[PDB]
Amino acid sequence: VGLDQAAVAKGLQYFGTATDNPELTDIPYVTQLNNTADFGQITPGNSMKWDATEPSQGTFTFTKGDVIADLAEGNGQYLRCHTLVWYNQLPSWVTSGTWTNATLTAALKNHITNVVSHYKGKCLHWDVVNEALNDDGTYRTNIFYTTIGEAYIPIAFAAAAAADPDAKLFYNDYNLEYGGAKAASARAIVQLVKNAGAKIDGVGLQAHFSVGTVPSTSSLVSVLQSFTALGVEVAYTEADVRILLPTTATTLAQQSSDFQALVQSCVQTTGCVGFTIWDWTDKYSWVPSTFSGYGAALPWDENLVKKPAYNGLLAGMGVTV
Ligand SMILES: *[C@@H]1O[C@H](CO)[C@@H](O)[C@H](O)[C@H]1NC(C)=O
Ligand SMILES: *[C@@H]1O[C@H](CO)[C@@H](O)[C@H](O)[C@H]1NC(C)=O
Ligand SMILES: [K+]
Ligand SMILES: [K+]
Repeated sequence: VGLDQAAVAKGLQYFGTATDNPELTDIPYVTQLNNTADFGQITPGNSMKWDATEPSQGTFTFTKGDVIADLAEGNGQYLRCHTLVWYNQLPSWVTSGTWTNATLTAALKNHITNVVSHYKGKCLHWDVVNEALNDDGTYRTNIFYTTIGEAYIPIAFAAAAAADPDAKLFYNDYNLEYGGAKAASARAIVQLVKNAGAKIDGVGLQAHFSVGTVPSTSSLVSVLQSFTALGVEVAYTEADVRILLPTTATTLAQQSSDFQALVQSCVQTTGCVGFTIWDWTDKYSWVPSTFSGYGAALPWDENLVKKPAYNGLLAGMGVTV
């Protein structure tokens, strides 16, 4: 039994993975990325972001995004399209522009209409707005927030809904799994979009963790239910469990338990629709280039060989290992 087979047997829509264009020349890697027993869903890690899709104002480039979309379509995998609005990976014409509310609003809507229209009908989900919150649940400053104010959030959701009524529109963020101030502010963003009369269908919980900081399965279920209570779906969108190198048998076992708890929380929760890992092999993980001294965060090692966490994920989906 593979991870996606295990997931669908427990009522999830998918088990899936992010990938990135540079990795697709690695044939042993793509062979496993194309293994639909394990991966029912793909996220483009970078090539649908604003710097990749609109590198100058009004000029759209989809070649690299379409490689990932076409690979998912070729495999019959779902696509999570990622991400329209975010402080990071913006081109300089957005960050350095001389904007007014009106002109940046128009440029925002035009970006979203062009990208969402291009992929219309291809995207199970869109991450429409990514990481709009500071750690304390205030709004993260970015040029949209300083120019348009918090209205940029419902504006973005309304523009995506108009261009592709069939895509489920997500708000995506990290550290919501702890509850507290940041999760409360994520629920406030859901209510802001509903108050504005705009569509929002989901909250994405990225599930970037350091090993040993994942709470109990029941704690996670409670937090997921705090979002499904609002009438949105949830999903774990970018899961990884980073270890301060070097690894030991103890931290590999804790990593397995941590992944196991995360996927079982999704299995238990009505309205948690799926689970995505942020790539699948340590060879291509973002973690070392982001979290200094950390690594080995994923269920396959840098030689594409299963780690204990692969069986932890299966155990969290009720499979006898
Ligand atoms: C992976 O699947 C895609 C989509 O069907 C296909 O284009 C590609 O050739 C496959 N690659 C390998 C190594 O199987
Ligand atoms: C920008 O315009 C929208 C639409 O009127 C409005 O909701 C929002 O509050 C404005 N923001 C600022 C900072 O003026
Ligand atoms: K579920
Ligand atoms: K990568």
